[PDB]
Amino acid sequence: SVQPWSTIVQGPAESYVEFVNRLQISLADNPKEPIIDSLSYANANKECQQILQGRGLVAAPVGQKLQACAHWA
Repeated sequence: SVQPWSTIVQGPAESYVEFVNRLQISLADNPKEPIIDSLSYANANKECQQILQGRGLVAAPVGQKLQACAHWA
């Protein structure tokens, strides 16, 4: 019905790094870059999506997204 990584959603209290890590595990187990770069925005929680929208990093590589959300607690 759904691809396995599609259900990897950042928890309300889960850090952005840990969410990205979970997503990287799901993908490694089941081209990774275009999928991590899209889902690391779409599957992120309201709070972290709001950071990426405001800084204009929606389309940025995951590394830059990680750097931007590193201080979200």
